[PDB]
Amino acid sequence: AVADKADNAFMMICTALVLFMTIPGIALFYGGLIRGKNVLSMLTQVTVTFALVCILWVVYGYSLAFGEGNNFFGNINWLMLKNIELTAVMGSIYQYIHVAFQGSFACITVGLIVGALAERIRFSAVLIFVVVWLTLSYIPIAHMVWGGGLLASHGALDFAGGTVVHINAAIAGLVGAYLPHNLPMVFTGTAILYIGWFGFNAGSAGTANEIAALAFVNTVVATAAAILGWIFGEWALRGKPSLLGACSGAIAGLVGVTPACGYIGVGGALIIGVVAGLAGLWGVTMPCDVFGVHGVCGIVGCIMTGIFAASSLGGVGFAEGVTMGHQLLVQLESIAITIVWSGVVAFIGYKLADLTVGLRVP
Amino acid sequence: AVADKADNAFMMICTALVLFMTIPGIALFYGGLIRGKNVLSMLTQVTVTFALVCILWVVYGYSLAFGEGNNFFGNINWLMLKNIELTAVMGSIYQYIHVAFQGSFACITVGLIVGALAERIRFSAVLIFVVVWLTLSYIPIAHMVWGGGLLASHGALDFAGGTVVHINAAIAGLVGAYLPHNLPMVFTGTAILYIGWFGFNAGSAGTANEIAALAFVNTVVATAAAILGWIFGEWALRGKPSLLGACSGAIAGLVGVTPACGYIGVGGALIIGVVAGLAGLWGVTMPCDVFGVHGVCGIVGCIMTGIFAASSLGGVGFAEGVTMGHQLLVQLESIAITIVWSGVVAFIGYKLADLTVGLRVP
Amino acid sequence: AVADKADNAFMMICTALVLFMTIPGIALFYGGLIRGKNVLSMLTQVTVTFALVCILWVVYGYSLAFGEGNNFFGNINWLMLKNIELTAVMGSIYQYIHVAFQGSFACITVGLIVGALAERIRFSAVLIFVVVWLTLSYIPIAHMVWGGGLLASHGALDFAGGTVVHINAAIAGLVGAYLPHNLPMVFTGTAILYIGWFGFNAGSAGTANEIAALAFVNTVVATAAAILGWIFGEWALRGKPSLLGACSGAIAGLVGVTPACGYIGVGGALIIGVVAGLAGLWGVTMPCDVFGVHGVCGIVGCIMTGIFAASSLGGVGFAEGVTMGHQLLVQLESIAITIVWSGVVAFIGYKLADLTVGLRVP
Repeated sequence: AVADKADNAFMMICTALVLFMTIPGIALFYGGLIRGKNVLSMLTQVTVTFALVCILWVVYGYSLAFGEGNNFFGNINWLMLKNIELTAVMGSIYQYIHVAFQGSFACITVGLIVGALAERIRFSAVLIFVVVWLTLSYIPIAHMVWGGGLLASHGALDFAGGTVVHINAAIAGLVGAYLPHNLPMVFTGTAILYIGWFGFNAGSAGTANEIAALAFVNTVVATAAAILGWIFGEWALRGKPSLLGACSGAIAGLVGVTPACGYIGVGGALIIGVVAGLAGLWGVTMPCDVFGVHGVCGIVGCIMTGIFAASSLGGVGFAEGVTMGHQLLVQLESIAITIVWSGVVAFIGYKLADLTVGLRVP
Repeated sequence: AVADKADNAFMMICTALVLFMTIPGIALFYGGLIRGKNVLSMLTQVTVTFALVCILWVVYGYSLAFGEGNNFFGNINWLMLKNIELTAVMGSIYQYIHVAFQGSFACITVGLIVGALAERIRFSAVLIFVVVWLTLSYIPIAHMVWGGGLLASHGALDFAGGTVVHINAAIAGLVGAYLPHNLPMVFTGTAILYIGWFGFNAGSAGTANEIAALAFVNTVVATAAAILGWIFGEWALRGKPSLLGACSGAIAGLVGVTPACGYIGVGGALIIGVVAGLAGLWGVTMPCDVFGVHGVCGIVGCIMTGIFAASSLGGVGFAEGVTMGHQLLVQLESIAITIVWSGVVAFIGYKLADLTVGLRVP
Repeated sequence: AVADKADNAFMMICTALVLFMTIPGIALFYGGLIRGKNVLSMLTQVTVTFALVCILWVVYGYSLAFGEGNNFFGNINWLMLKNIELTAVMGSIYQYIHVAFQGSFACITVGLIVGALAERIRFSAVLIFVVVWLTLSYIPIAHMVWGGGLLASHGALDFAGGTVVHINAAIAGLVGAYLPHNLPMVFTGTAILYIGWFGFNAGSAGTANEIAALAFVNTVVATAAAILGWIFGEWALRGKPSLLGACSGAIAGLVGVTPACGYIGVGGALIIGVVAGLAGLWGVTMPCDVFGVHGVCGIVGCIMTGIFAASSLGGVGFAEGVTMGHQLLVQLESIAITIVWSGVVAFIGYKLADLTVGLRVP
């Protein structure tokens, strides 16, 4: 295998766009939602934990997520990237670029959790939790889905991380919760998240090809359909649209199309978008509401991927010998496994912090 | 024709940059200019109409703008992108990428109009207007200039949309008008518009070649020359420069070089920049002032393209058998047609809304 | 030599990212630090001087920096880019793209100086200074390091501008000084600087290859290590971390890895990051503090490059026949020359302005 320079270029720029989603996208999103007296401390926590994830990833994270091992974890052969030649190729790009791209996914996943709970948790406690949950939840689930583990081996479909990123993070946020002063700032964060999400979704193709093109167009369409679905529902129930409603609808569509984007047709993208925007509004009606959107819209997206990948409905098609019924059962099992795995690990992380330093802010 | 992956990569990233111009560039620009009590509602209108344009484009917009038809419109053969194979090539890129790029141009054009008039117009009325004006003005003019229609057939020169985007939108804004509390926010929006404009101007080449390179350098030079021309004029007339003056000068140069950027030399870019910055200041002296800059600077740019494309002046050269006099007459005719076409359609759109829901805010 | 379109694409996008560092990155960074009554005037000065640098670069700047001449300056053969054919290739890209990329480096260097001193200096005086210092300091030092001049001829290692950008600007700021109201704004500027810095560091490879990949990964790692080093030091000395501390640590790592990024291993990047973050904190303890970070962290970075380029330590290796001792001596000499050259020229610029218009604000 030799590296293609067009693919090297595309994938480095997509990596920069995903890093932009955390620094400053998710920080500004939460910054406009929470109480003003809490903004400075939350911004500090997001920045410090981002740095921590970047370091853990290179020391051992990449090796245990993407090295060859078993169904649940990889190996320790790639510690500090040892034994990876600079000219080594993964797919059609230099392996060093694959390291950076996958690291940026771990960063945004952790940013989602830390932003929402920074108000309520002690600084030393959040650091302990991130170390436990990244090592024992993010890494294994990434291995299972994208690193040749249990879920991949059974043919699960998840293009850009409905399970790995969204459901994984949403469950961890909810467990923590159990244990808007500046709307122009919220809008600015939403917009930066949207633009960076093209790197997130299209970059998951690993090459500047027709599947990257499909994922790009589907991202535009599903986001737009979800803005419109949320806003219509808000007009019907509340009498009029709102700015926070429009931004929430955008996020709902982006989350919903995440697992599906490289597998479905544009018609499918429009239908997934509308359903996701409405499911999101239902979800928040029943800033920890962000875990309601990422969780509900993630499950909806993962199920609907097992429908709209069908050739009959404009998709790329299921694998050889796989019926729609079979794919649907596999999607359901992958969602169930992600929920229980993340839920158990988070509980352990929060409890270990509480025994060592105490959880609640002094 | 086979797709080139370097061109696929370049054009997907340029599309993301043009979407960044609307979400959040133009929204933050207007957000700092208008009254504070009106900011939230304007941001909501920009976001909802952006979603509407994205959907209309994929349902029928692309087909009637870029399909083969007559001098004024295309066809309905590409509804919801039916009959476009995923591997179909347009120029040197996948056709799906061309769909996304051209859609992003329709979005920024509509954002220019909606941002300025959101204070004054009822929500349901703006939705009606966008549907009428996009369908009957944006689409036909795009077909005429870039889709093999009337103006292209007569050899009109317009690299990135002096007519299609700027004059088209400026006239529609002026008809509506007939019928700064946060300057750091205005500066931030201006800066995001500038950075995204490299995707807008260089991406109009359709490939990562020497014409894309020329357009890039000309964008840097004309923007800088227009900042300096506006600021000098402000010092002469008002006694000193201002922040709003500097931002306005930047926009003036960007608008002026839009039709010319892929056809002229760097010397030509510097001259066009200076004249545009001064014409812009004259224009505002005689946030609906934004329609004064986009309109005056658009006309100036379109005329000056018919001069500075000449080989003698450092340009790429006129087509075979075309004198400078002939090109100039064709530029003038293209400007006249755009003004009357947009003016008539806008009047019809505003009037239909007024008869159905009433125009003015309740 | 023929141009590679993948490299053309990569280098145009990296240029847009470096322009983003000045407009609006450095402007927002300083905007949150200085007194509120001074913000508008500083933003105006940054914008006008940016335009001035763009014009001077194309008129004569590129020619005297990158044309063939002597050890200290180039020539006047490329005035207004005359005699450069549109299809001319430099390395593996069109020469017009090289012009734009190198111009963006001159812009950020000047932005660093103007942002910090805008409060204190008269407008007409800053314009005079920029003209003198760009022409007689930035241009010659760029020629010496990257244009085949004195320092390159002796084998100096400086991948992305520890001398040319950071030490050069830091000394000029300090000479001027001799002669935080909005922390969310400071965080936003820091984040935009970080994202743009991938274009700055990876783009310095000139191609989308394995050296660009190495520079990208090293940027992620050194920034993260420096955030952690600064924050630890702040906890030890001050009792707790702060938002301004975290942002300062990020900048320290970015500056430190600038000269080293394309030459060192990931282990080396982590060590350079930690040392830079701690040296930065020491430096500020002993907004002109920004010249303390860029100066101290620049020197540290330039020295440590002469160590960690060694094959033994995971680097790409020294040139044929060059020991670690020899490279270290050459690094020290390059730092000494940059300090004295910039220091002398700045003194002359500030003095000429003071004799013509007066330096201090009226």
